[PDB]
Amino acid sequence: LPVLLTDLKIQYTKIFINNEWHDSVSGKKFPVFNPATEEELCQVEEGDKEDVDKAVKAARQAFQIGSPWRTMDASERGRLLYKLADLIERDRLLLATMESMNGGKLYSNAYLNDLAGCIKTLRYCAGWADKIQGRTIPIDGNFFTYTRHEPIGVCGQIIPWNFPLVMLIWKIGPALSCGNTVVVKPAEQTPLTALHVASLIKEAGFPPGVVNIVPGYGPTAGAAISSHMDIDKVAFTGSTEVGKLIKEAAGKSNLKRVTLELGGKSPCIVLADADLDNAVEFAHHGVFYHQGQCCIAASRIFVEESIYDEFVRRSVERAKKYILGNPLTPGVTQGPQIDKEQYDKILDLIESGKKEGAKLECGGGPWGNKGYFVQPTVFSNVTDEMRIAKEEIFGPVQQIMKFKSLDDVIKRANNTFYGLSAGVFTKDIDKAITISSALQAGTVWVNCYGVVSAQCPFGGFKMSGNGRELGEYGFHEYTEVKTVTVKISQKNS
Amino acid sequence: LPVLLTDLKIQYTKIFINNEWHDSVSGKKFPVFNPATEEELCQVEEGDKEDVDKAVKAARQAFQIGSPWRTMDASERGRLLYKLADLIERDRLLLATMESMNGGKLYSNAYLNDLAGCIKTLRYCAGWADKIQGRTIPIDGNFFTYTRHEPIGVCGQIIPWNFPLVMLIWKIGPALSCGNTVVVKPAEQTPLTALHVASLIKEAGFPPGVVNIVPGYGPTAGAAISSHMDIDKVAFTGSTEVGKLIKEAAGKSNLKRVTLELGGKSPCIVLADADLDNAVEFAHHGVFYHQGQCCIAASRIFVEESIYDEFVRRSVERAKKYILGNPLTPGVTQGPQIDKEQYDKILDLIESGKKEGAKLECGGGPWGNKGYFVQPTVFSNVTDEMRIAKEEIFGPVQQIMKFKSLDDVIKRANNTFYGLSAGVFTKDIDKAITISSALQAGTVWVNCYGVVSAQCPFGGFKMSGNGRELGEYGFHEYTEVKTVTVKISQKNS
Amino acid sequence: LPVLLTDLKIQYTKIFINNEWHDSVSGKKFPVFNPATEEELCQVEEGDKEDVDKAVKAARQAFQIGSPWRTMDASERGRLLYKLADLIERDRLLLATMESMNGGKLYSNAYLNDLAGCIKTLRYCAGWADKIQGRTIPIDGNFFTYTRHEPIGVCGQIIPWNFPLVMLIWKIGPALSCGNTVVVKPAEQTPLTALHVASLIKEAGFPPGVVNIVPGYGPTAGAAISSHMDIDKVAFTGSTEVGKLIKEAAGKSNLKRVTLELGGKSPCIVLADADLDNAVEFAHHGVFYHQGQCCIAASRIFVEESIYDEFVRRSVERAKKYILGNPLTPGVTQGPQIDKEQYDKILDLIESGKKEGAKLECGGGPWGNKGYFVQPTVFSNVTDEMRIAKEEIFGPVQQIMKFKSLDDVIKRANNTFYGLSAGVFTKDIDKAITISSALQAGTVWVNCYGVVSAQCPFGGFKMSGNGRELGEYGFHEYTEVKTVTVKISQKNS
Amino acid sequence: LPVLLTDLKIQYTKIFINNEWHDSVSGKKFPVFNPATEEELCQVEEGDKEDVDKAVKAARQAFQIGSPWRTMDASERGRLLYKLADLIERDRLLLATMESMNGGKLYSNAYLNDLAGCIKTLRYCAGWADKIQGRTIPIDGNFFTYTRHEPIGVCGQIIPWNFPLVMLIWKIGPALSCGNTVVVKPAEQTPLTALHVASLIKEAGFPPGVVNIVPGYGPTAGAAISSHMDIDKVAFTGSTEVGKLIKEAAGKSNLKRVTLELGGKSPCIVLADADLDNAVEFAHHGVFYHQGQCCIAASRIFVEESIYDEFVRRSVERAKKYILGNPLTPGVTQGPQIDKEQYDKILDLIESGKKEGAKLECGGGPWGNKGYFVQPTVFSNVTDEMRIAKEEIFGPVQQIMKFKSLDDVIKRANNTFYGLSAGVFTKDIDKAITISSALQAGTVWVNCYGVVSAQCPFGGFKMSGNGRELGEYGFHEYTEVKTVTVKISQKNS
Ligand SMILES: NC(=O)C1=CN([C@@H]2O[C@H](COP(=O)(O)OP(=O)(O)OC[C@H]3O[C@@H](n4cnc5c(N)ncnc54)[C@H](O)[C@@H]3O)[C@@H](O)[C@H]2O)C=CC1
Ligand SMILES: [Cl-]
Ligand SMILES: [Cl-]
Ligand SMILES: [Cl-]
Ligand SMILES: [Cl-]
Ligand SMILES: [Cl-]
Ligand SMILES: [Cl-]
Ligand SMILES: [Cl-]
Ligand SMILES: [Cl-]
Ligand SMILES: [Cl-]
Ligand SMILES: [Cl-]
Ligand SMILES: [Cl-]
Ligand SMILES: [Cl-]
Ligand SMILES: [Yb+3]
Ligand SMILES: [Yb+3]
Ligand SMILES: [Yb+3]
Ligand SMILES: [Yb+3]
Ligand SMILES: [Yb+3]
Ligand SMILES: [Yb+3]
Ligand SMILES: [Yb+3]
Ligand SMILES: [Yb+3]
Repeated sequence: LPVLLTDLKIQYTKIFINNEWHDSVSGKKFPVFNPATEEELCQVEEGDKEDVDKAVKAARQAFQIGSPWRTMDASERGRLLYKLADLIERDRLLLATMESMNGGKLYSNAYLNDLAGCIKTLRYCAGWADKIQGRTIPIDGNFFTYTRHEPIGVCGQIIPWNFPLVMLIWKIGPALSCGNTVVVKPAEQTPLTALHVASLIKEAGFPPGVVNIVPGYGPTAGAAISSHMDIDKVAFTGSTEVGKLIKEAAGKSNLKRVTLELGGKSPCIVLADADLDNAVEFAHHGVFYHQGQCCIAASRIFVEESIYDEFVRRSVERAKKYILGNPLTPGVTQGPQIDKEQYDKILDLIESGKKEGAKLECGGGPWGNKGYFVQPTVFSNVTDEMRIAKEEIFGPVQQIMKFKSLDDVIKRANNTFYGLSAGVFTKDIDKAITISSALQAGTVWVNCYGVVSAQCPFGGFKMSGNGRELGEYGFHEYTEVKTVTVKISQKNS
Repeated sequence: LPVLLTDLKIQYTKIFINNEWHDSVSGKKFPVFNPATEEELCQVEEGDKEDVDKAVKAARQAFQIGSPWRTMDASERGRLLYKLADLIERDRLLLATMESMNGGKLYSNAYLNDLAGCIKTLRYCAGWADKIQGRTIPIDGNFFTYTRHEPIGVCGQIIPWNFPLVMLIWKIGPALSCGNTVVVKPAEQTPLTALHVASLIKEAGFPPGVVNIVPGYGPTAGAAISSHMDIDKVAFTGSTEVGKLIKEAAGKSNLKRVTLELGGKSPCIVLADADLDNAVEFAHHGVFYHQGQCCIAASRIFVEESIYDEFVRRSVERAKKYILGNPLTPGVTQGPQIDKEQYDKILDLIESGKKEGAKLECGGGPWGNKGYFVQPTVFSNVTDEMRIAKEEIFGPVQQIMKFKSLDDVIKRANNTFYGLSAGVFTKDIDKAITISSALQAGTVWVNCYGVVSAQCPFGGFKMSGNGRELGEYGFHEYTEVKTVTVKISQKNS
Repeated sequence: LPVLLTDLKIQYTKIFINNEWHDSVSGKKFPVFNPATEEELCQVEEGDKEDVDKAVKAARQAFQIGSPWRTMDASERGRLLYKLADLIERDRLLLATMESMNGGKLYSNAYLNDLAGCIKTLRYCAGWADKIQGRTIPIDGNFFTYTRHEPIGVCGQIIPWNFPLVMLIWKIGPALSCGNTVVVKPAEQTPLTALHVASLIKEAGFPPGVVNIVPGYGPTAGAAISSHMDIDKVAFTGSTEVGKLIKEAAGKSNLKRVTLELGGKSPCIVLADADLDNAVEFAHHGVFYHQGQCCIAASRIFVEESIYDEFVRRSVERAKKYILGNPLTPGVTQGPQIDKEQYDKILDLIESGKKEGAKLECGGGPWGNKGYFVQPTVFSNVTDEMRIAKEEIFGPVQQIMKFKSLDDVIKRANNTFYGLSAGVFTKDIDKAITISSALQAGTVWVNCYGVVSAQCPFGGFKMSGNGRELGEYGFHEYTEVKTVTVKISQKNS
Repeated sequence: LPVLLTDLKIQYTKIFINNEWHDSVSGKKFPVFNPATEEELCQVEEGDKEDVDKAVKAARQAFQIGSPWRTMDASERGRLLYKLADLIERDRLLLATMESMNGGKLYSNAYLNDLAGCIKTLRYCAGWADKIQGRTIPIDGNFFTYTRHEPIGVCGQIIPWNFPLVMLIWKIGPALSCGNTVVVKPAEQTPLTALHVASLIKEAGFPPGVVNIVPGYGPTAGAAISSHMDIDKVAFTGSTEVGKLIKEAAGKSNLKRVTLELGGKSPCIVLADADLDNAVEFAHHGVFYHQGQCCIAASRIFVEESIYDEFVRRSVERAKKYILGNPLTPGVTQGPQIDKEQYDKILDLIESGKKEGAKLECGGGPWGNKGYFVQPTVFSNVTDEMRIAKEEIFGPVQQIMKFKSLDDVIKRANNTFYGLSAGVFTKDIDKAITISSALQAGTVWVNCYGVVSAQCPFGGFKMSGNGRELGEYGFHEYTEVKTVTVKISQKNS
């Protein structure tokens, strides 16, 4: 675990359009905070509708037929992405430090997980660029028919604050590999890593207007994306509420394509035959990773009665071992929550747990004199009508529940409007296969949890989202299929 | 061209849920008319929110894990579809007559085109059922990862009145092949063929609740589909306005998946080197097929100056050869428009053409003492700001325009919020390829027009829709991808 | 289990070329026998080099550019195949009776398994015909590149006597769906079902010369196929020895494409945690199905020491329950071996088992006064250097072996030049996955055996064959890929 | 065009097995010559059967289950390949100089074409490694079925002398991306670039035994590959004669998988409407590139009568513009032929042209006092029974022929046992499509020639080879498909 051996200096704080830095049209700036100290870190230009319009015009122009982005070899798009990945690898110390400081993310995770996942995903995406293929099709009649899998066009991409760099790369990686141009709006909480990457996009050699980054607020810069008449597609990760607003604004404006990833209330089912220690460890890391601020948080754990008390006890001993503090100090193993809204929401939900009658096993309150810290918290004997069983908490708050009937527990796992992920822990082949098939979730892990790789499509069932990101599948949402059918005198198979 | 040698008797007029006929919960019925006579043909049960709720519960139940539709072999879903196609082939005379009478569709087309396309598309779809495959994926780490391409669930499908039977099959064919259950709402104008097919679904042996058909109105039965909390996906073909309402209602309710096909203002570009007679014929059939009531109507024809006057003259001579009347009488080559709304809209747009200064070459008014007939109408010297150049007419109304610059005419072809289809007529390889690539349209025909086959994906760019129907691609919109990732002790390539 | 209620009358006994019946050029005929009685059933025209040349010229002509087979819609090839499947379904009683009588195959299996598999496989293949697609490829430079997946051309197909009808359909199904023409040489032992199917090919409406069937001998009619200068591809199922001759003759002549399926010595590994009864049943049916005359015969069964004696005992009790006799009489559960060569080979191998020191548990000799019957035979304490552990017996002869080390038993399972299939019986997820990955075999069954479906590719590792048949994969071996690359003025993604 | 500014020093001259340098078991060495001077350049260790056995054992061991090559992430195989490409890019000057000196290849081509194609192809292949996916398959019955696309195993790869570096990378790139281990035998004429790349394989970090390189002779080291009992697959580019020997030896030994690329006699058809200058240029470069020593050499040019004399005249003026000499000196535009065998064969064929009555337009003899130089030579009025129209010359020798009937000229183009490539030059869409479909060739170029990219599959019809290399398709020949079918209690779609 190497570290930056010189204090981090923030440099890129402006709006990035056509590979140059622009001040906000209004001249307004907004503050950016560190969540562990509540101290301001810098001011960033505040983008709004007028700046979005500028980014969109640049993106549109970069996408015109005959332009350098449209006419370069697909293999050269791939090369640009590969080069960006090498540049990110060059600035890894810096970016991981910036991510940790701005995002409240543990430095060891920022460096070993986030940054590594950024680099690997870009390289994965680089590899697809010249391997996106259409078809030739044996249509009835004397015709030659082929399809092109073209890029869609200008894609607006609204990113959240929990994984600012991973999510930036998950969005722009596929979009760019397929040949699209993008207008990115980072989360207001966490604009900084995105703007450093924009400096690397320029340095890699991407043509101007291919990537534009407009820091700003949601109901301002985000709503101007979602309602824009010349944006062909919008991709969004974040809250359900906003997902609904995005889909509505899309329908009202120009029927732009929409893909969403919206969090979850993901269940694990631990059968009596499970390797218990393995199940406790993965369920634990499933819910507590990054202060609970993961979409796939393992936030309902159903354990068969006969091993339930052992499961609860082992889980509590594990939750009691954290050291809270500044995510930059080695040995610190739990950072702060991102901000006051999230902090309030977590405390309120913990309170509802106590009031509705859940059994509190540890934690249950705030921590420290500054920073948005919450004690890791475990509730046992949770039941299905409680707020902590139904609502995404997005904090370090584990719910543990009992079951004795397998048909019953699968219905309880499925009885939610969410559907992002689930975990099954069993040694039996048949149950692993039949349970995983019956679960209404986009990713199901068997005997593990939270395993996410560039090679696999990732996305929700139900209100956890639509579409898929990554894997071969993800690239489909970033193309528009055109059929060309040509009259010929006579066809031959 | 064989005919039904016994008068058509209407038999199925009720709501179809769980393979039985139901009266409307309200007890209300609505009338159904013949467009060529304006006479009522029968009354049909009027479905509303309460009946949609019943159809959805049946569909949901038919989709439960462990049910006959979920556990039967994929090859047996395929077999059911094949059998349905054979039954439709058995009742071809009847269905074509019913289609013609209710839909105002020329009998020869109903029999030779629609019914044939219904049968072929079903058989195409039957073939995919056991050929829908997921993947195994060489994920980083010691895991086994696979995907399932599962059915999505309960699909609501809202069909229009222009191609009632083709569009029913385009919707249910893929949906069923992939393993979904469906709630279909036929157009209020044209419920009858759908309900006859429901009798054939029962006779083929589909399990109850797999297909449910709820005739009724749009803002009642359609809005209850689009806003329903237990419908996983909605597919819709029809007007832009309603498309926007559907997408909005989806976002407000349960973030159901949405696919739309929304018509167009599709352009042809006729270059000076084109086979002129071939271009005139295909552009003509492109705009006048089924009384102009096609989504892909070739409604802006740009012709290079040097052949423009010849193109116009030949086009007018062709338009002057129709015989209007009842679509059942042989020799009749133009039927009525579907109803009064559409009829009024077409007359109004024709009037705007005259007023805005287009040159009228033939037609321009109504015809007959009954039926919603419009004379085939040709406008030359149309220019791009006129209503007849911008708005989908959906009537027999051809627009012909001039160009001399190729870069310019491609911008004019693209300068529309629509993007369903386009045609290019040239003998030159390079232009065919480069023009077809630059056109912002879902299907581009070269030296032909209106060629649509089950083997090709079909759908819009821009506001002409999202998603694709048919071909291999179409089946993708009817699956939900699940990733299953299993921990293993050691992987080996 | 319905039966033919009228004595079977043999009708088609000639060479089938250009959809007509031809006598041998030489005028020679050969006899065909029933294996259960050793009585002659009829004489069949004997095809040789001169008749193969005639069939090849017909096939070549049917494949010319501009011919009806090359220019018909792919969907219509599919329709012909579907129709053939319906005709086979019509003549099911007859064909199953013919298969049983000529092939020594139990009537219940012939009817319920073979004929059903013939019908299902044809229908599967019918479905692929218009779903074979090439690609469009984003090549470097200003080019348009696409591929066609064309048929290869004239395919020679040499079929064995164990599954005459299944294997005929496995060969012609894919070949025809892809658009090839074929010259089929059925086994000399079993020409009759093939020639009845040829009558159905004519009746279905296949153009002449698309399918040609040349009954005859191996070193005559088969060698003329394998060495022919105008046959593009040869597919073969049968002995290793002949496989080597085919591959050699291909290399010496015209470098025709070659695919082989060559039998095996397929192992099962039964772990201590296995459901024992399930493992005994499937291993039993694995080796004894169709008198042991299956390529995938489970001919080495390794069982963990701690359950080995129980496994052996249960296996012997199951083997002792057969009734030998004429495969047409209900209640008969073991038929004869196909002929004297096979009969001698099985007796000789049984003798070597006794002499080399294997423990004989039941059977071990011939049965009856006529027919090529062998008693079902079980050997325990078999060890790896014995002939019965190394050589494919192709008779009802089960070998059961002991193991205690899992690494060791996987090496023993793999230590063979064969590699067709294998079985693993365990309840543990990890072992199922890691064992199946380590086994050098084309199909691995987990907790079952002998499960073969049209949807799965099927074929050998190592000397068990090359290429794959069926599934999506199988269709690849029946196409030839052509790349077409077109210069254009400017490409755009 | 940069150059090596220091004399080339040859360093790697030994056999490469398990990432170390080995002397021949026999202690024998063979000489390596420069073709432009006929001077010896160095001695190289001579590998034979005994050294092949050593390389095969190393490859086999590197492929064992549990080894580092089998257990590393697919993405890390990809990373190794990417790193190798960067190392080759680092040593580009050196390798291009070495290629030119040893291979008689023009330095500008070696640097700008060969080395660039090596680098691009490796990077293309790097991208596929973690994108090779199997399937999940909806088999009939209650089973879970998936396929693995595993590597095949030990692949022997025999490379020719015309494109030593390109062909090395075309072989090892896909093989390695898919996870195979390889034993490479470079051409005796040109072992040197291969052994330098082996030093880069070691430096990149490939595990030992993954790549082994055994320089030596064909009937010794090559025949030991083709007949080896533990080599799973052999890939070969070279002469037809040897292709037949390889396929035969494969069949006699262990039925190893075989893929061949075997040269051609590729035709161009120039229609009267063609851009004539474009056709002359591309046909010219088609036949004369690399001294005619290309498999895809455009060695029969059929030109429509009405433009034939103009075509011939322009072609001759172009052929007259070369400067022969040492391929290292700038301004030199034609190098020597590779060696005496090839030199003799070319002179002999030129002589047969003169004797059989072809019209000689220029060249026709040797050149210089040292080096294997041949004058660029043009023959017009060639007719189809002449040796120069039938036999692959593999020298700078252009044949130009007349036609007036299009059906006739397509038969003449197809009337050959070769089938590698062809060219069509026309401005007409229909002819481009219908001619390209009727030509029996693996790649057909339209309005260009010799366009080969990593993204496209490449290979022969007929005796020009079997299988395909590169593109998505190429990777298929380097996997072995395994089906795993698992019994389950109940399946659900
Ligand atoms: N894409 C196409 O092929 C079609 C395009 N159109 C276009 O739209 C214009 C208007 O025609 P209309 O018949 O009014 O089409 P419409 O779009 O309103 O009717 C089509 C279908 O949508 C249903 N519908 C209507 N209102 C709805 C609502 N609020 N929620 C859910 N479903 C609803 C109708 O009941 C019918 O089943 C036409 O002149 C034509 O330009 C119309 C029909 C088909
Ligand atoms: Cl908000
Ligand atoms: Cl907010
Ligand atoms: Cl808010
Ligand atoms: Cl409406
Ligand atoms: Cl309305
Ligand atoms: Cl309305
Ligand atoms: Cl033999
Ligand atoms: Cl024999
Ligand atoms: Cl023999
Ligand atoms: Cl040789
Ligand atoms: Cl030689
Ligand atoms: Cl030689
Ligand atoms: Yb918010
Ligand atoms: Yb505070
Ligand atoms: Yb409407
Ligand atoms: Yb009226
Ligand atoms: Yb034999
Ligand atoms: Yb006997
Ligand atoms: Yb040679
Ligand atoms: Yb000399």
